Amino acid sequence: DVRLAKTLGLVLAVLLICWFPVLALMAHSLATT
Repeated sequence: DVRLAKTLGLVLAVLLICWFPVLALMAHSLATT
């Protein structure tokens, strides 16, 4: 990270799959089921 190597790393690893707009899409664009 710029702080350490985990807080943003987690945010990055999480945002990469949780960011903000792709979730509403993910629930339909990715279409789990």
